[PDB]
Amino acid sequence: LLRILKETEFKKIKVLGSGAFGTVYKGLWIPEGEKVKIPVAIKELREATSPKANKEILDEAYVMASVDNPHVCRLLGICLTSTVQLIMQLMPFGCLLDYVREHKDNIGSQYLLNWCVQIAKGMNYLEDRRLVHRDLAARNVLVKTPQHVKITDFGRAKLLGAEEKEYHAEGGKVPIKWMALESILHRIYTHQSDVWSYGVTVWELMTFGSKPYDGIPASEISSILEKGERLPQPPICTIDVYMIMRKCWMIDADSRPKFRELIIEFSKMARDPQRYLVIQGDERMHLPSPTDSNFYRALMDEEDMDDVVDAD
Ligand SMILES: CC(C)c1cnc(N2CC(CS(C)(=O)=O)C2)c2cnc(Nc3ccnc(N4CC[C@@H](O)[C@@](C)(F)C4)n3)cc12
Repeated sequence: LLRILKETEFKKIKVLGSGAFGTVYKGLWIPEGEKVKIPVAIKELREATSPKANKEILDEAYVMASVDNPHVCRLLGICLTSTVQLIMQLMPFGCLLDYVREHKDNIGSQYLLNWCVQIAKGMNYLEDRRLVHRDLAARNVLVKTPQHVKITDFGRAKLLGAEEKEYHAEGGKVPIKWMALESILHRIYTHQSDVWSYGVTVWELMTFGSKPYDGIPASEISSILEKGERLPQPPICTIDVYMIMRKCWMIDADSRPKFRELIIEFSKMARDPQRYLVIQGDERMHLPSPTDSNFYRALMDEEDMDDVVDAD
């Protein structure tokens, strides 16, 4: 399932991102001289020689290769040299968090609630595969087209044994502001801690990209959760939507909704989106259609491919 490829059959055209994760490139698969040039995303390990960093990207690659679903990102391939490179699908509109921030004045209720369904469907798929993501957040949801998003970033994902309910984590830097209380306090992750993370993710979307608990330092979060403080109701949210969010943040993990329930409830809501999200000018808001998206690709591909001509 892990397809080990030759690095030399890949051309890096653009740096799409660089950070803790390393570097992500827009790249071309060119296996036969000039005949086929297929766009991929390439994530490259920076700390080539780090035993820990090598463990993290090889665990990521292992989990990401095991997943076949329309709302999750699969690993196409891996290159092993002095470093590791994950070959992944190019997602032309990048991550959903940057997207909702950049396109807020054109995002309608129908797109917001569809994303909620799509992320729940994907999380439900991962649950059925016995995967606890442990890092669900709007930054870890990528946009193939405005109408089609996929969960990614399996760097923290853990595969549970059959009928095993929880994963007990060691020490490490953890995304406190997206974690269930039991995860913060006791390092316990389940499908239900993923449901807490999903609640924060919906909250990120409904606020067009607000940072959770803005200003409050991570160290104060377990304390505010214990006092019953949760993320505020986003202005566009009717109480029915904010109630699903609040249910995802109940102290008792088993009282939190199930991804399969969240699919049924967000789906219901997406059939009458303007009843459940109140957005000004919702009726006259437009985003690139799937065909307009294929165009945008072709436009950007053209200018990128022209920059490879006035270079190399
Ligand atoms: C930084 C990542 C999330 C990223 C950013 N921007 C992209 N763009 C494509 C567009 C320019 S274009 C194509 O129109 O010329 C801006 C990204 C495109 N595709 C991806 N692909 C994937 C596919 C699957 N998984 C990941 N990951 C998961 C692991 C993380 O560490 C990650 C940062 F590598 C993203 N990335 C990412 C784009």
